[PDB]
Amino acid sequence: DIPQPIRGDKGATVKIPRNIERDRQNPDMLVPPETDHGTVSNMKFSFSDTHNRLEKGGYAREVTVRELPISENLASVNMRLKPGAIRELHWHKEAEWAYMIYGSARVTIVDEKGRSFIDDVGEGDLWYFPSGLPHSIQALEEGAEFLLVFDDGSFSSTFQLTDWLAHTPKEVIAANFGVTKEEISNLPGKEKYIFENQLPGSLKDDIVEGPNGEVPYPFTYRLLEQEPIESEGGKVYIADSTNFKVSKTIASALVTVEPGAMRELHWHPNTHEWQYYISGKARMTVFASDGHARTFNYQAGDVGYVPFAMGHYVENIGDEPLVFLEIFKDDHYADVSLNQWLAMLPETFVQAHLDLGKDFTDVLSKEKHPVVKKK
Amino acid sequence: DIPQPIRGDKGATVKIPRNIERDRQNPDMLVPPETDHGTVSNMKFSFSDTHNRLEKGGYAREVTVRELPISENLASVNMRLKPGAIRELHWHKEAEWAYMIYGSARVTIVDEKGRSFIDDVGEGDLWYFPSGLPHSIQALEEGAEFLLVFDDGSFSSTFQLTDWLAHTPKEVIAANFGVTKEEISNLPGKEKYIFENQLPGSLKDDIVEGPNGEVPYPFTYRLLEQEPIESEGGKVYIADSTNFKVSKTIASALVTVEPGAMRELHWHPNTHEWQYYISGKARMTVFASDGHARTFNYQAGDVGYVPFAMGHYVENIGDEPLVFLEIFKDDHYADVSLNQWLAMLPETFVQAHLDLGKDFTDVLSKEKHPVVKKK
Amino acid sequence: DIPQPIRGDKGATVKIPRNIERDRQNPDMLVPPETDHGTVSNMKFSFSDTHNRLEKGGYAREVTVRELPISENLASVNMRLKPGAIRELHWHKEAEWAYMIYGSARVTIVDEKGRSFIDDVGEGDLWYFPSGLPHSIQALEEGAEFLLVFDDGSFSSTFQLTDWLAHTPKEVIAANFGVTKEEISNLPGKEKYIFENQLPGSLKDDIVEGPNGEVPYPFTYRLLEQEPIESEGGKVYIADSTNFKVSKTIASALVTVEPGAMRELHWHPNTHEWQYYISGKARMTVFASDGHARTFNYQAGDVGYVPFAMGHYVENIGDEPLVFLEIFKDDHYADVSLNQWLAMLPETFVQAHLDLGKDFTDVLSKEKHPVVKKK
Amino acid sequence: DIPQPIRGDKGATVKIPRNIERDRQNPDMLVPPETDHGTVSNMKFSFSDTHNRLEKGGYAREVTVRELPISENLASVNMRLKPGAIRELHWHKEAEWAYMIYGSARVTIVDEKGRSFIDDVGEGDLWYFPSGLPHSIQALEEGAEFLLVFDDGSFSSTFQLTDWLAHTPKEVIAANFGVTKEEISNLPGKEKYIFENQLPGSLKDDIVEGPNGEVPYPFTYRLLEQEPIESEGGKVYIADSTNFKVSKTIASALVTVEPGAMRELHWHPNTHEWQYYISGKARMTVFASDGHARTFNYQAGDVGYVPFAMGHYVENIGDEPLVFLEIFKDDHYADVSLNQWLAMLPETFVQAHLDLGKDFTDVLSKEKHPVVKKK
Amino acid sequence: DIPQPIRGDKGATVKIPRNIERDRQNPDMLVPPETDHGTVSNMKFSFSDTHNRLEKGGYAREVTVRELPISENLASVNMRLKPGAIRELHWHKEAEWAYMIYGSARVTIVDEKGRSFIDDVGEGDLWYFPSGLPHSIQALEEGAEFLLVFDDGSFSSTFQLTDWLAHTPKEVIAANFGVTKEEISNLPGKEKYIFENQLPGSLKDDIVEGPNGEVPYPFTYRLLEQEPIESEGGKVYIADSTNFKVSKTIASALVTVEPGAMRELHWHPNTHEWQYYISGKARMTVFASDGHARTFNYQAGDVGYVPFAMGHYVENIGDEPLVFLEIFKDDHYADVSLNQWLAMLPETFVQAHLDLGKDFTDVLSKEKHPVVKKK
Ligand SMILES: [Cl-]
Ligand SMILES: [Cl-]
Ligand SMILES: [Cl-]
Ligand SMILES: [Cl-]
Ligand SMILES: [Cl-]
Ligand SMILES: [Mn+2]
Ligand SMILES: [Mn+2]
Ligand SMILES: [Mn+2]
Ligand SMILES: [Mn+2]
Ligand SMILES: [Mn+2]
Ligand SMILES: [Mn+2]
Ligand SMILES: [Mn+2]
Ligand SMILES: [Mn+2]
Ligand SMILES: [Mn+2]
Ligand SMILES: [Mn+2]
Repeated sequence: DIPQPIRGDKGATVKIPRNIERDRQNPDMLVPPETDHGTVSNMKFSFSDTHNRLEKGGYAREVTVRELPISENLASVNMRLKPGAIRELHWHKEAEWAYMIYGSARVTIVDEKGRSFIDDVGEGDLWYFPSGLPHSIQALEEGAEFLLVFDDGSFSSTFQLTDWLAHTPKEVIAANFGVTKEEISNLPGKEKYIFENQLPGSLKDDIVEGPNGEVPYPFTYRLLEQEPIESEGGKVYIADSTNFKVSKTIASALVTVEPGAMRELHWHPNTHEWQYYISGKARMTVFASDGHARTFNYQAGDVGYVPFAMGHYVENIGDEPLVFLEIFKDDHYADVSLNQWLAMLPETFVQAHLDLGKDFTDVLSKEKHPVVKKK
Repeated sequence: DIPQPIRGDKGATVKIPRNIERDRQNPDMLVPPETDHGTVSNMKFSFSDTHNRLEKGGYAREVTVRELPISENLASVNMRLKPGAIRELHWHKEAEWAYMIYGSARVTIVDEKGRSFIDDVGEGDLWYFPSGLPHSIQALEEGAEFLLVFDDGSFSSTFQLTDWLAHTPKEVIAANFGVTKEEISNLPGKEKYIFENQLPGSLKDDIVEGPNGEVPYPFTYRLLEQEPIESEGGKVYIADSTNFKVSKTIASALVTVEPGAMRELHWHPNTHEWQYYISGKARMTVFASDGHARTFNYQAGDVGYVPFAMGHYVENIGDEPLVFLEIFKDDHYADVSLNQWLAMLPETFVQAHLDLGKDFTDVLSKEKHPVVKKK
Repeated sequence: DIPQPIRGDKGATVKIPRNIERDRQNPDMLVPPETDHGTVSNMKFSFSDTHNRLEKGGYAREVTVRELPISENLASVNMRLKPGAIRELHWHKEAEWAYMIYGSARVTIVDEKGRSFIDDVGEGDLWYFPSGLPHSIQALEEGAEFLLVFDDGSFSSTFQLTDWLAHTPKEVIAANFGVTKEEISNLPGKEKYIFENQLPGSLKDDIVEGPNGEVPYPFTYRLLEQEPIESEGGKVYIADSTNFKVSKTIASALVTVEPGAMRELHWHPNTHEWQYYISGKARMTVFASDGHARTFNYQAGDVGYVPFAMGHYVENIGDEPLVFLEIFKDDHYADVSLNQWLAMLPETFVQAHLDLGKDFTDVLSKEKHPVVKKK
Repeated sequence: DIPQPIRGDKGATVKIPRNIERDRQNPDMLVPPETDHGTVSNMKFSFSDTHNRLEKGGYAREVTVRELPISENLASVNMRLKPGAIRELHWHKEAEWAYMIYGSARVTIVDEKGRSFIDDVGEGDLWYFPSGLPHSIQALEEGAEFLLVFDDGSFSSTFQLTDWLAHTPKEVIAANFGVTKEEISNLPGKEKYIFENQLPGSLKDDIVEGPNGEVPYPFTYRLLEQEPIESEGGKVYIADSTNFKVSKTIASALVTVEPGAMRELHWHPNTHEWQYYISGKARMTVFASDGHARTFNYQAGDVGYVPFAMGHYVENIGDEPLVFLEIFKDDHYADVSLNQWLAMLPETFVQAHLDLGKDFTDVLSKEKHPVVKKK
Repeated sequence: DIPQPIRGDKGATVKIPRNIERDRQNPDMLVPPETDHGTVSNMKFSFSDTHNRLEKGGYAREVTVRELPISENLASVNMRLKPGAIRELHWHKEAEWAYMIYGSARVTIVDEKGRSFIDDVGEGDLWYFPSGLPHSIQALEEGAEFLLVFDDGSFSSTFQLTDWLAHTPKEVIAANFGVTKEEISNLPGKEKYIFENQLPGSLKDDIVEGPNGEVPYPFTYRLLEQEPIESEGGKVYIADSTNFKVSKTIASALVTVEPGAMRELHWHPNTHEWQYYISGKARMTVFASDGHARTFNYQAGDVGYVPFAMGHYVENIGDEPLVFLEIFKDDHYADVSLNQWLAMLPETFVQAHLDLGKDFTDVLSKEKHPVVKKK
């Protein structure tokens, strides 16, 4: 049907030409809760509203501070590789965190002591590459599609192996390696970035031994192999520097919310939250203090954000599971639950605040249930 | 059908959950021209992706620098009023320009010499209110829906008459007017902002005479009553400070592009362009120098932007007329046409640049045709 | 009498209308030391020159970067609560440090693991609440008046429990707790902030047990129960992260200077100093390098500041004890004493600098005496 | 010989490896005047210390805010073209001012009304291109070497005709001009920037007539054909918006100072001065207030700067004429002469300031002599 | 001879007056590698292009962000002291690192616990003074010349002992020490900064004992007494916080490159590199990503810079050893070698990137050789 911005005796029909498909995606923005108030920055952006860079072997598109200006500290790329296709050997200033949504890939990294790590990553697995350490990605037989998160919102360029070489004098490259200019005459004249290639062999045949030893901590993590926090309406899997040891600047949670359930009312006492919606449909109200609150809708492909310590919840508003990531630029994950907070205070003190009685304080739980199901 | 980000042997199918409706709206973003290159800021945002403020009497939603960070100098509100409904008497730091898309409204303004101007505005008419001059809007019998543009991208609050009074000591208000506190006890305790009211009478019965004379220049302009620049594929109506005399800080063009036509390749030598798409479907490539270019799609409800002097065109990609506004924070409208530029140079000099011959330079026109039709 | 800005043959009588009471408070500003020189930022502001927010149950007033722009990293609130009155359950981005000047209060805090801490605080006691951890204050039978310091100078709003709830959809609150909308219909429609309430019972009856254990470190500290550094002219009590373990971002000293005594010539090698004058009258010269120095006067109710590493002293210029706080945004307190510095160098090297002899270097002490008494 | 940083009993021999050739170029920096004092920003940079971009047809090198950070508002390019060589048709945000040091060139410009201007420029002639108006340069039979000044210090890229076309979809270019894609298949795939070409014919055969009329004001100026201000030690030729009418944002003076002469003590009351040293050797002291002053040396190829209203002089310290440009981002040239200032005051008032008598005030001149010769 | 900016069929002779001596110093800037491309900030500045502050006892000159704006985090002073001459007792906000290029000096430092450290430093030795800790330098019988590096690029003033005292009221100084105003009447009226003095006695006779114990870590380091990393073409000596324990904010390497050798292709994965060229002649290309690269020349007296993670090499282009320092604002030194990186990957994966075969991958070394010699 044709939604209208009308809530009781407020609002009016739209009389100008309009985008009905977007209005249908944003029911809580066309018709917000009457409890929303005040100016709040935009906290929502879709990867579908970005330019897609197409290459022989896949694609990449990005959501940065140039698209979502509230997110100054975190930026993201949605990258797709065809079977065997390679994301060229490269490095950058930013640390990189990744979640494998579809397929599988082989990654390489070499550290500043010349120690190498090569591993395969499947659906639900993570990687984290510390700032400036060079790495590559190669999709295996299914291809691969993954979300990358960088710990600077201004992320724009990366340093590519073949770009460096194409911009270094040939006589210097030749001197660097002890070869003649003729022996390196076939070097590419420009970057590859993403390129097609044959499927690699078995992981065990790729492992490179060297004089400098094994890396002290792995750069990949099997998130979905861990035991989640399970509550009535869903599951939360947390990876931060306490369990995924190398992941110093990114803390993460994968949240699944069943139909009829919600990520409970909470905030993060440490830093801003950046969100990616893998599947399903949500709404979230962000409470910004001083009587300011604004509700946003999200679905698969959307990036969201919750500035440091703002109150929020994430409600599944669809008939399928809602699956999303909560990402923090910090060495740990932390939340304060509204329910648990109030449960741990004297009941008459809580009653004095809320103008409610024992029938309310009796429902509070001292145990944290990150995802709750509607009764 | 199901679009895919594939262009020849580049790109791949989407393997993750996705937003198919948005992908269908953005065909030149999911599959950009092969001529696009490099990092370019986002130049596109939809009013449908904003929170709608609903009141008794209408609604308002906004696109500001908090949504579209490239647009630091210009922000916009889409406001709707029901019949008789009033946008409360108010003022702000920003100058305000307006285009009436639907219906009609009565406006009031009083200047710094105490001179008043009251007028009715219909579809295709403009207003402009200089910074800090207080004004109101009241929809007539059809109601009204209009686009407001403010000459600061950070636009967020306005000063409302009843809010000022509600935050002034009652004894001061009473002293200001020579009345008792009892005589003003019924003042509202909070702002109205938008409120329902009876239809006003005839314009002529509202005109207020005073000791200070007539305003020197009218604050409204009948844009669509002017003679447009007519070219093969469409029409352009320009209002800037040379014709709409009070409009010192906003220059504007309403452009109509027939199906199969395009706003020609051009740039603006004076300042940034802010766009609103009233109806139809477009694509535009923004050329940013140094080999950077990015293509965007637009449709009804979208805001666009073209930073100062960047090369661009606007192509109708639908079967209905494309109608949009070009807005500039300047005292005049100016463009340089690629066609006219090259037509006014020696033909062999142009040939030396383009590696093309007389058969090309023969097609160039010394006359500017802002909108061209495909052959 | 009537002070005049005259120092020997410099200065002149004031010939315009003037503020004689303020001139009397600022004798070293109306008539500075002849050793002052150059442009130095303002380092002084009075709480009496701020707006006082009055509520049922007390008041609060603040000195922020909007009042004292040199203090970009630290801001402060002077808050007063009547007996039993409650500062509403709330949180904020900033860490909070506090000094109880008058009376006593009960505080609550619940951490990110759901562990609670409830304690009573009396005169001379501190609290510290880490960023984002929710807390409350309730005055006991004497009421309470305390100084709060926040580790951001831009401090302006806090997140209040009842404000969050008033801006969350009722259906979401009901879903969050497993109750009906009817059971929460009496929730307040706006924040309380400060509110009157009955005196609480004994502390031991308020302690809440829970499944998550005791907090690892207490959030309160009995500063005046510690052994001070005692020197001839006064006492210094230091609390930083080395003794008050949770106090990671605020280091503090309470200094008492007897009449005729002075906080010695020193600087802080770690960070800026923020000052609050609890009682008495002072002057301080701030030495800013490159021959710049400016003298300021302070008395009860004043905030002062000393930018990172600037040389200074604090002289009691009255007949009662001078009592003030030195606050640092750091994990430790550190000072370098001019006396001790020179005492620890070879005497002829010091003599070569100062153009003075053994009779001077003989007075230097290798032991640090933070507060010295005039002979 | 080997200069040393020694001035009387101050300074010492250099004991580390050093750059003797640069020390010889900077005698007043290795051994400054004893009257210099305090921290002053760098006001000097050489084009020889910049990367030279070499192309088929010439070269270009630049001094921007990235080289000389004091100069935030003005940047410069030294460009050289071989005979017939073309600086490709282009535009940019910045206004452009130029001085032809060597040879001659033909310029084209087309304005926003489609009016064209084509002219030849020889040694000592200027051009000025308003922001965003497209233009080209083509060297004639001698080739050409010129200094360009842009009215933004951040100047980095320009919009090139063939770059725009190479980044526009071929179907759009074809639609724009009413030609087929096949007819434009030979368009260059990348920019030309600077390219070789045959010498053009006579100027009169290039003039393009059109329907839109003559430009109202010429874009070139014959500076050295004007009557200079002639004083005892040299000559000054001024071009600003009062005589070179289009030159709205750049005011300029070409100064020649004979051996033994100096540009007198003066300042500019309007804005910052940017300098280019065409030939000879200079020193200048910049007086920055508050007892700060620093002396710099300049020679051919150097850029200098004098921030707004700072006191200065320019002394010829060589045996050939010193020739330099003074450039201002303003609509006029203005200076205050120290001599003329004091000459226009009562002599006893001047004597009271300087502690000198009639024998000094008797030498002052009420007439301004910008360049004075040593007696 | 007379160099010209000509590379094959690109470039042209210089036709304007020019700086031939600087052009001869910058052969790779007048004629860059054809592989250079795009806008890159200036990464080079000479101490010879700075004002030299001359005093009785020596000199000091500086390169700060005001000279080299890319270097926002690090600034440097070249200071020279005559025999016995003293750099006055002082402190500052910035941490200070030093390298003794010529001669020897005695340093003093007293920490925040009143512990003193006095030591002699010779050629090749370092010091590091933590922020705000007061210190002095006194040259011994050879005099001294050293490079100081400060961990803020805005470095401008320091706090001097005698300046502090000259700007403190005499009555306060007298009260601080328990002396009369008459006993301190001979204090200097202004700073000394650098001053002549008799040679000190033996180090052992200067050591000051005190009640507070020995400093836990020494403030000097004998860099050239350590075992260097020795490779075919040179030597690298590293001092960071892992070996020079107090040096928390500065990591450093002294690199020696024999004629015909080069510091290999590498980057730093942690932070920006600041360079000082002690002796010899170099070129370096900085690779900035996205196809941007620019080559710079350096010789004795030059400061260089390499922004975080940019690719680079340093080639000796002279007939003597090239000796330079690499400085980082970090707690450790780290590099990634291009050679070692590729050696630690599967050979066919490397071949797939570079379009080269086994004859290339066979030359790669798993061991890092920071300095390589040409074959
Ligand atoms: Cl990437
Ligand atoms: Cl409005
Ligand atoms: Cl508060
Ligand atoms: Cl150019
Ligand atoms: Cl120094
Ligand atoms: Mn990466
Ligand atoms: Mn969350
Ligand atoms: Mn308005
Ligand atoms: Mn346009
Ligand atoms: Mn608080
Ligand atoms: Mn202090
Ligand atoms: Mn140009
Ligand atoms: Mn001048
Ligand atoms: Mn120092
Ligand atoms: Mn390096």
